[PDB]
Order: sequence, then structure tokens, then C-alpha cells
Amino acid sequence: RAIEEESFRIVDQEAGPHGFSPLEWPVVRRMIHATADFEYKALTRFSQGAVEAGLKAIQAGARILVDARMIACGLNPERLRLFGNEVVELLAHPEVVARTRAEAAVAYAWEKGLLDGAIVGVGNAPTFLLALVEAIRQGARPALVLGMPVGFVNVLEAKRALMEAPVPWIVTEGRKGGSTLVVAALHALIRLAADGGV
Amino acid sequence: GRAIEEESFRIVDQEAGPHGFSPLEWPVVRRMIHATADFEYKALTRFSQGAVEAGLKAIQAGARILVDARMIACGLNPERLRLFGNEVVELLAHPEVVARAKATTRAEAAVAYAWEKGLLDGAIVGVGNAPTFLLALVEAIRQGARPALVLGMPVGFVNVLEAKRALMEAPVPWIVTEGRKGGSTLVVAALHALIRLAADGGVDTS
Ligand SMILES: [Cl-]
Repeated sequence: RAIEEESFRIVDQEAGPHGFSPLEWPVVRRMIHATADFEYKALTRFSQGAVEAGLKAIQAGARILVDARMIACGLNPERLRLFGNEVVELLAHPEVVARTRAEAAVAYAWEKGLLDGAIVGVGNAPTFLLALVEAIRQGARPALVLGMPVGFVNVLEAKRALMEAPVPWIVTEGRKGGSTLVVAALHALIRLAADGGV
Repeated sequence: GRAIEEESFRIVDQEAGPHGFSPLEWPVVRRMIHATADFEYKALTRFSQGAVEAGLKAIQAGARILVDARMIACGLNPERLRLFGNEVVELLAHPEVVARAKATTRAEAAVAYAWEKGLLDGAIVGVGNAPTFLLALVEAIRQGARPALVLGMPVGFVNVLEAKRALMEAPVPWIVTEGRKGGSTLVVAALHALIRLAADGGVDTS
């Protein structure tokens, strides 16, 4: 229903003082909306041209590689079809499996040029985000990297690292983040990429 | 890999602080905080008398888990569902439910469907997304539905606060995240905590 609409109304109205470009506020709003946690207004950091990078990748029909099944099933298929984007839950792939399982996903990824131009969503595996910031140091170039691992170990470094990598990103500073934030930010990107950017 | 999780649980116990939870309730709250790195859940999480024990018992009975979102269904760990083989049923996205829905609230079809099919009795219900679902279910409870346990953790700004109140004054055990906070991740974490406690026969080995 329109509950979605009124919920966003309450979010903006209640958001308070926020400084985000017309294109990136919609991302933060959705994240706040999905968690009832206004602290994301302060924690969510974007790099230069993060959204455009996302909108283009999405429109370009890009592939969404995610680090958790919760993220895959969370992506509303009725939204993925619009630009027909392929979601790839690596860690659960039979090949990756057959062979930590986080590094096996990246390898299997650097072994097919998937990392290039793809939107990467990380909401759980900090180590995985490290097998990427290094893989980025080795040439791999994804369109956008959603660095939102939630956790207590390896999360600050993994994000610090990503905010230092030469690729577009959106991070949730600190220990906070998770599958819900990744999903929320993706649904927001697919929504704009379908609304022309308004 | 396993060590990291144990380590991470340690860290949450270290930074939790004074809390008013029981020995069986704590492992649940800890897991929810671990899953979100959000310490406010120590203060927002409320249990009903006998909720946890009601949960372990159902888990061990092989009780079904009915949820209001696919993220919850997929978020659950297959290896953990395997311990006591607890079938998971995603109602809101269910075929028949969506079918009935279109015909004539998809949240109403869900409960009505679940009830008619005899799925609510003995079941553990996980709500982290649809408030109107928790309201329908609560009304359905006043008509004779007896779920083993209900996790009322919808997140949001519309119908959320009242949906939880309607649950916290009902005749069924429950666990709620007070306020507007909650979500799929909280239900999954709470369920995983229940399964682990059950597997360990009610003893917090973590
Ligand atoms: Cl506190």
C-alpha cells in the first residue's frame, strides 16, 4: 500500500538536519525507514558519485553480487526485473562451496570477471570485503561497493580499507550495518534508476 | 570461523552492562544485539512469562516457524533448522495467500490461510515486517488460535506501536522489541538463539 509513502513522510519530517544530495538522501531515508534507526543519517557515508555509479550500473543491467542469502531473497524480484539485474549469492554457490568460504567466493569471482562493473553488497562478511579491497588493488573494478558489514571483529578495518579503495562506495560507519541495510539501499537505487533520478 | 562468532558474543557481553534479563532470556537479547551492533535492544526487548521455555519446547517438538517475510525464511540457517527439523513457512509471499489476496489485505489472507490450514496451533510465529499481519493474527488469537510463541518485532512508523501492544496484552507467550525498532534480522537472531538454547537443552553454553 501507500504505507510506504506515509512512512517516508514521517521519516523526512522526523529526520531532522540532513545534508545529502537530492540523489543520495533517498538512499539514507530508505535505510532509516528499514531500521527505525535515525543514527544512519550520521553513519551513512558516500564517495564521490556513488549513486550515479549505482543508477548507471542498475540501468546498464548490472549484476548484484551479495554476501548473504538474506540479501538475495530480500531483493523484491518485481523490482529486479525492471532492468533485469542478476543477483549472485556467492558464498552459497556450489562451486565456491565445493572448495574461509569468503575468499573462495572472490576467487570464483575474479575467475570470471564478475567483479568488474558489478554492484557488490556486503552486509555480513568483513573478511569478504577484504578479499575485495585487495582484489581492487589487483585491478578488479566494480561499479559500486556497498560496504555495510555489521559486526565486532574485522568490521572497522574492512570499512576503513574500502573507504580507501579506488572505487565508488556507500558505507555504514562503525559496527552497524547488515543485510537489511544492504537491501534497503538497493531497493532505493532501483527505485531511482527507474524514476530517472528524481 | 566459529571462534570469531564466540569472540563476538564475548564482546557483546562485555559492553552490555546491567540488564534485567533472566538466564534463558539473555542469550536471546545478546544474539539480537550481536546481529545489529545496536545496544538499545537491551532496553527495548521484553519477554512474556514463560516465553523462552515455550519456544524451546516448540523447537524440540518440531514446531513449524511461520514468518512474514522471505528475508526471515532465507536468513535462517539450514544446518540449524535441521537440528529439530523445524519447517519454515513464509505466509505473505505464499502462492495461495497471494492468490486469495488478489481475488478479494495480503496479511489477512495469510492468517486466514494459516488458520484454516491448521498451522497456527503449536507454531512459532515470526513477524519483523508486517504490523497489519500481527494485528490480524492477534484478532485470530482471540478466536481460538494458539501459536506456541509469537515474536512481535515489526519495524516501522505505521501501525507498529499498536500492533505490539495488541500482542503484549494477548493470551500467548511472546517476545517483543518495544518501539519502532525491529526487523527480519531481529527475528532471525532470536530464532537462532532459541534453537541453540534448545540444542543445548536450555543451558547457555555460550
Ligand atoms: Cl545502556
